[PDB]
Amino acid sequence: FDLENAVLFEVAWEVANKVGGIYTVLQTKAKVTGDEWGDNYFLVGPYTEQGVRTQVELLEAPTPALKRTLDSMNSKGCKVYFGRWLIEGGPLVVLLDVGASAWALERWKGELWDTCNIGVPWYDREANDAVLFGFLTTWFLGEFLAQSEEKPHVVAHFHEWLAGVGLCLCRARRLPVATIFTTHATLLGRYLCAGAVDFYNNLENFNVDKEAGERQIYHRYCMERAAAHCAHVFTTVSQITAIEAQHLLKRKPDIVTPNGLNVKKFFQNLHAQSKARIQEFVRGHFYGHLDFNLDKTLYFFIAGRYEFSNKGADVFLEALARLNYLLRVNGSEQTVVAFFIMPARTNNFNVETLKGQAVRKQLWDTANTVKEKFGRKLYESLLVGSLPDMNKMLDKEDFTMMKRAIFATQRQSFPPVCTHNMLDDSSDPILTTIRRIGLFNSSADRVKVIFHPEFLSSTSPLLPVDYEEFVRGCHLGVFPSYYEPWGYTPAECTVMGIPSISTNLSGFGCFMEEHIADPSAYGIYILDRRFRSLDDSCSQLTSFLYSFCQQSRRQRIIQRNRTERLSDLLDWKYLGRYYMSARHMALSKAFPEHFTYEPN
Amino acid sequence: FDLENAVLFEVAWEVANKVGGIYTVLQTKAKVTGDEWGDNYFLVGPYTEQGVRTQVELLEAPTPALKRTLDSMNSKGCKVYFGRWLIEGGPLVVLLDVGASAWALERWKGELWDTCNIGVPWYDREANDAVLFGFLTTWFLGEFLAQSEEKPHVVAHFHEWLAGVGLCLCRARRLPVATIFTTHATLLGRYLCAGAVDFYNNLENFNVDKEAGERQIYHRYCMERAAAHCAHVFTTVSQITAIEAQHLLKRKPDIVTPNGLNVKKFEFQNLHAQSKARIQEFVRGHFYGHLDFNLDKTLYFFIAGRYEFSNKGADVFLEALARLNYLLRVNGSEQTVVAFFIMPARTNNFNVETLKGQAVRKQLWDTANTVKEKFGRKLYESLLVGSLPDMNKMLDKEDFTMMKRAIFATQRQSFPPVCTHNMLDDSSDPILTTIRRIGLFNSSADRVKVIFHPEFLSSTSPLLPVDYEEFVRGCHLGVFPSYYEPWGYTPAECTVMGIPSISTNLSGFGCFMEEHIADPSAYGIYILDRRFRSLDDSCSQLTSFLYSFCQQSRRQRIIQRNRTERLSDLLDWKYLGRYYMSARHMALSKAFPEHFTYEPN
Repeated sequence: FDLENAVLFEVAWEVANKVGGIYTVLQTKAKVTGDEWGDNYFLVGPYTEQGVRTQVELLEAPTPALKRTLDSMNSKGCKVYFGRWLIEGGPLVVLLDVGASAWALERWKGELWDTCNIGVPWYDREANDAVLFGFLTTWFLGEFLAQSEEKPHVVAHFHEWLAGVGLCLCRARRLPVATIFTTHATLLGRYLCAGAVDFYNNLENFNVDKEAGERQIYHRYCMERAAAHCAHVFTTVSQITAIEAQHLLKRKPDIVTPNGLNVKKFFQNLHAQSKARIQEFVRGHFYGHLDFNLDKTLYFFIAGRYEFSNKGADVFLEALARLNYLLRVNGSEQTVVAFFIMPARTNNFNVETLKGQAVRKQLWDTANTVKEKFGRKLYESLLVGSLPDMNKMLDKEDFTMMKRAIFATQRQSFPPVCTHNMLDDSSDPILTTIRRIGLFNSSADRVKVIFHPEFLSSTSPLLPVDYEEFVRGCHLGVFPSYYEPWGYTPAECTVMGIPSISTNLSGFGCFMEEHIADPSAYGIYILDRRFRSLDDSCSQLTSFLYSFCQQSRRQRIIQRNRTERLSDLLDWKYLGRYYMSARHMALSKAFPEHFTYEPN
Repeated sequence: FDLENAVLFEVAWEVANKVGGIYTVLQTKAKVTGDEWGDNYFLVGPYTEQGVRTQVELLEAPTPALKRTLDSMNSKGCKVYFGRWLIEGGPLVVLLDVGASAWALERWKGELWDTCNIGVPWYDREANDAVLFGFLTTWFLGEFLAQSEEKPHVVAHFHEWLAGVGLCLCRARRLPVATIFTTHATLLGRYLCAGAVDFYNNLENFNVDKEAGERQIYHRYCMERAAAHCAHVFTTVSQITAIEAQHLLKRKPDIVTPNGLNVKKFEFQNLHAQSKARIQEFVRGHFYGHLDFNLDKTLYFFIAGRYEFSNKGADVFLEALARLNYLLRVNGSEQTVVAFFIMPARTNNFNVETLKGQAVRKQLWDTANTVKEKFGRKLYESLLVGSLPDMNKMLDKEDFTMMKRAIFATQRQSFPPVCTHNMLDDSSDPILTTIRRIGLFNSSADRVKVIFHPEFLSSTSPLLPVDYEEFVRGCHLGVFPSYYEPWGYTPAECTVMGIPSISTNLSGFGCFMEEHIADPSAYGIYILDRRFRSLDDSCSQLTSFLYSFCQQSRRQRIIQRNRTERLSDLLDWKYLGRYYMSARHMALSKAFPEHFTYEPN
């Protein structure tokens, strides 16, 4: 438990190069781990030109023992650059370069085969990069111990299959370092889901070796599984990921370690301002098809990468069609606008969408011109001491201005379902379903779907809000997800006031079920897809969506306020306490004599 | 439960004129009663020139029968007006003038003596005005019934003592209109509380006639009691008022009809924070140089309403604050309590010290912004070149001097004043005397700081230009340890806003909450049992409540606030509309039951 001399190396591929969500995990965790482990915190990561230029300030190797190791490695010709990552908490980052390719071509790869009976194929560059990185990381910590008299036992925390090669070698060279091995995702899991018909139910009845071999990911799988077996403490991001590991990597996670977000701030009501901005987009997009009260309108959104099956857009869409039917048959004044935002390939803003925003501008401009003129005439009339003469306030010019405006706000075509024009409209799974389900945003429809393919940005003319502000504006965030190991997008939404309908297959969903008895009051509805069929799950989502819709204004307010209590559940302080347990268990397993403080 | 031909006539002195809280009730009752009685909803009230122009749009009679009535009334030397009140629900209002007192002396007054054996002194304006109003209302409704086809059901709702002369006459003239009389407060009760040592416990003991006579208020009392006896159905605002009515008027209320408010007051959690910031700015200004207190940990407690030391139990609050100060001192707390007594008094303009303190806060803020802006520009320029900010040299000599003047202006000097406005009588002010005695003098050591603002907070005022509603939203807690409050308009507003509010068994709102909520504390409305406890024990009870609130966790307090926002529905007219509808139905049943009879709810 105590770490008198222990030094933690959070070896990771995403130390100074943003490649995936793991980078956010490391960056956010850096602050809290920083406090606990002081200057013993040393993230090891691949050196990137971009990384050093914008993220890393190079530093003069302040531990003298470390300085010697850095120099020795540089003298041997391998390139290592010590520096301070400029992210919050100022973590010391030992960025080794993956440009030491000569050794890898024979020497590094050769050692691996004799040591672990494994190999990296010639074709795969990423694995080859990882073997280089792994050998260098093992060398660094081994050299660190050797060139530091009164050797401090270290706790290496390899965070992925890419860093996994190192863990195999550390144990194999029998170096006296405690080893954790978080799997932030299951390697085989991503390929098996979608690739196979029923991944999660057949999890138990999956031959890992067979699947990996078939997909030519066998080498990668072997490396990840070998790391699993090697690690003194094996941890996973979520309970769902744990189930994947148990039936694939064949090692039960010792601790269940959830990823977190630095909650921080995330005087002004973001919800109101953001809803206004969203409302203005809606007004513009509908271009005089505004037959529906926007006071009663609800906005639902699904974000994240454009994976139709994995991020479960299908469940949201099929469910929206069913919600449309329910709202129509019951004649509900409430209208749902479902703003799928999903980074996709688009040529430009669609003609209608751009024109729609322009007409909203024209109507607003006409309003301002007439309003100012009314302002002057009213002020003049009030000064005289007479109440305004209605029907005399507006001049003939003002009628021509407004008549042009009313002429502008006329359309016969139903308002567009996709704000950016698609490179391939037929191909888009979201758009194909929007057609099939029967959502063309007709006047009659109570559910209108607005698919915004571009990642939302402040610069864009339509919906000027940044992703943060758009999330804050929306009433509900529907994120049903088949494979999500940890729901980064759902987690962000929950940390923001927004109630979010996540799933039992999502890491965030599993986390919420475990930590909240009564989810629905607290906003985090958990659609179950692990014990259900696809259609029954859709019906379950429809029920959830309908329940949210059929809520009083007051009830919704309560729900949001409840969700703001659940920020603490997903704060790094508490989730780092989960990681601290992993480290303490690792320290105890590796050196029982040195440290034996592992109660529960 | 169908009123086929019934016509509702809510007669009150505050129908268009804002004399008192009754006016808010009617203005707010009008919308809901509007729906139940449709266009048969008529408000009978005094004509006020200023009132009529701002609030009322003059109209023509909807009914030919009504037109006849209006014309007849206009003919015989009376200047009745008819119009649509522009308040929610757009009710038709018959605003009769009490300036048309052509024959009131020795003819109307004369008649009243023969009918009700009651007389009104020449000196009293309010009673004299009420006889004019009462006689005119009785005439109007009697004439209406006679000139129109006879409606067996017309329901006249008298909503105060001075409208009660009409009820006395109506029943006496044997007119068939059903009469409901509602006492929003007991006249004798107000005088007896404070005026007597122990009004509440000796309720039964008091010979009402003797006490009323002694206070030269006997005529007013007789009118109130007469109206109560006269009404077929008698209503009272609260259960506590009912207990008073039972002993003082010697009549049990048939039904108890609680007053209600609108739900239109309001994530929407910005307001507690925005308002707290505005409040926090004032505190910084006022306490300049003694700002060792943590200003995030500080809690603001407030007592508002009219100025009544005994009635609003400001003494209990002050004594309890002194005990809280002792508790906070003895057990070290980062939290500091700032108590705002926003009770109106006659005072001069803002005290020199208070105004100067606010000015110094303004200067410091202005200096900070200017230096901040200059840092902003120099940092932005330095970053653009591609160089480190060089913080040491970023601030110029010119700003260093401006800041030096600023730090000099914020000199600690004397302890910050207790009262924002210098009082006309500081020496004798019931609050200030107590503050001095209790020992709260805003000393550096004290954990409890009392700021008494003797003017109703308003936008126009230079210092804290915050509207009462916004100030209320900003404060953490509202303490209203009322002794006599018949209905707590002030505590009610606070709860609808979501501010947790101390109320008492003696306050009508307090009694109402106890009856309707199984645990007061859990929902954030604390009840002090002042009826069944001694004064000192009650103070100790308040100290316990205040201390508990202080020792609440930040998260716990947030929960408490959110819980209060649920209690708004208890005070909403939607729910409270039931109670009056019951009263009206009961009126129809009590007399002439044959046409309409309804069994009790």
